[PDB]
Amino acid sequence: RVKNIVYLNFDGTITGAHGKEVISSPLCEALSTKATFDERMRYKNEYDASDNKIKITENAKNFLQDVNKLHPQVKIVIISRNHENYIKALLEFENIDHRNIIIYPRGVGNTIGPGEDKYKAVVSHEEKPECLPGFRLICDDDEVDGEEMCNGLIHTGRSQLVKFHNEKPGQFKWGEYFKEILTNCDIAVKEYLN
Ligand SMILES: [Mg+2]
Repeated sequence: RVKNIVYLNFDGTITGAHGKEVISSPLCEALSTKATFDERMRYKNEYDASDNKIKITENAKNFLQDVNKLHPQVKIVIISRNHENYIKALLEFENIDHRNIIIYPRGVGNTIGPGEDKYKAVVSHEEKPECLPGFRLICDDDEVDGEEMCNGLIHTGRSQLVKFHNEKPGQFKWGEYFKEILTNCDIAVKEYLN
């Protein structure tokens, strides 16, 4: 059973840079085909020397690590037009465990992936048999795409308790959102304490 889900855009939400200025960048293109930990980790040096705007933000890192400790009472879903291997590389560079994070990303080549249609990605996830009504958090730096994810919840009758946050990159209030999870998810907080 999964009752509480956190849906996060990646570029500009977990990182400091809008997707459009990152998707075509040499580093993102290079990492797109790096399908193993060993192949991705060769890029850590280039990542650490990059403009700070493209990195996972300090506060988003701390949020992800903190919410990871609430598994399995809370699950994290990343929905993104970016490449799966770029997302996994950056999580690995910041020493963020992604083994229980679900990633819906770009497709490969001419195949379309689930992260390319955010509305449909949310509907598909909610229709998985293990997913149940409960707490929903949605964060997106693109207000239109955020509303699309909200619309997915509405469409599935999963919009009973939704916190939706849309901020400019670098302005997300991650500590407050953690408090929102704790104040709205009783079994999460009981686990996180004792
Ligand atoms: Mg974005």
